[PDB]
Amino acid sequence: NVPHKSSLPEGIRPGTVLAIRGLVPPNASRFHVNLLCGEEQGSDAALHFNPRLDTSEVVFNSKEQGSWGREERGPGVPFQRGQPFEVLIIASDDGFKAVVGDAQYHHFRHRLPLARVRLVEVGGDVQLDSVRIF
Amino acid sequence: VPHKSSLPEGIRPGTVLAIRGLVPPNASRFHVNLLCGEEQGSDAALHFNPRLDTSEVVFNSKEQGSWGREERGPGVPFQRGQPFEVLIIASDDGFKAVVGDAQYHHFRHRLPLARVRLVEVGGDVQLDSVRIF
Ligand SMILES: OC[C@H]1O[C@@H](O[C@H]2[C@H](O)[C@@H](O)[C@@H](O)O[C@@H]2CO)[C@H](O)[C@@H](O)[C@H]1O
Ligand SMILES: OC[C@H]1O[C@@H](O[C@H]2[C@H](O)[C@@H](O)[C@@H](O)O[C@@H]2CO)[C@H](O)[C@@H](O)[C@H]1O
Repeated sequence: NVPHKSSLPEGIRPGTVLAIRGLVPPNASRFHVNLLCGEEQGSDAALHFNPRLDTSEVVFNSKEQGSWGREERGPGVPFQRGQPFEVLIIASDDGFKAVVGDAQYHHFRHRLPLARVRLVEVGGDVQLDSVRIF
Repeated sequence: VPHKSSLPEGIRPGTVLAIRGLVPPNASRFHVNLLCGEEQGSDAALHFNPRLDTSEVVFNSKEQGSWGREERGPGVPFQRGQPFEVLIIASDDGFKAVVGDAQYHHFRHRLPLARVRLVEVGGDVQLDSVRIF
């Protein structure tokens, strides 16, 4: 499927909202939403949001100097193979609120400063209808 | 039916008000208010007022019983008889209105955010959901 990759050249702020609408393919294994601090794929990640249909988990993490931080997991998997979805990733001063299906799903406290974010990447086993930054 | 719900801990940058519903075929106007309290005539940090009758969307505040100076969004992204989805997003700088998953208008803060303690949705509107994230 077609990944999304777009620049946020001045960072993000409390009140930035990433709105993603799409479809999980019926044979999906995993997909990801990354907020990265650079234009490279090994650059630091303020947020790695990784729904894993194969292992029935949604993992949250950060990455700094090529090392992953402590994983967090959301409660259950609010995605389903074959089904459309709406995700909001909402930046506050304290962290990211992941909203799925118009219900608060998980709160991930920041590890990296919002001002360092430079790139949003959405890829893997996912079909995207829209990716918007508000 | 109107929505009125309390925000016990207030709202902060990163608060999102998500409203989904339908503009009735005979609608005149509806409103979304971010209010400082449960009473009649409370200060309003934000009054978001789509006006089907006059083809405008008015934004304003209210302090000491007096409406402030109105701002107007670009066009009216609502239609009688049609469903809509609105996000009202609080930032450090103001409130961002998103309609139909498109950025619509930005209203810079006038009142301190920490005084907002109530959300009200009323007027000519049928609500499917009101959620605060
Ligand atoms: O932490 C995010 C990264 O996890 C990597 O996989 C982990 C896995 O979650 C864990 O349970 C254990 O098996 O170790 C693995 C490697 O640390 C993913 O490979 C990576 O893409 C991120 O999702
Ligand atoms: O500004 C929000 C309030 O406006 C009131 O309407 C005003 C009108 O927009 C203004 O031009 C004024 O001079 O006359 C009207 C009031 O008599 C609405 O009545 C009120 O509901 C708010 O929307």
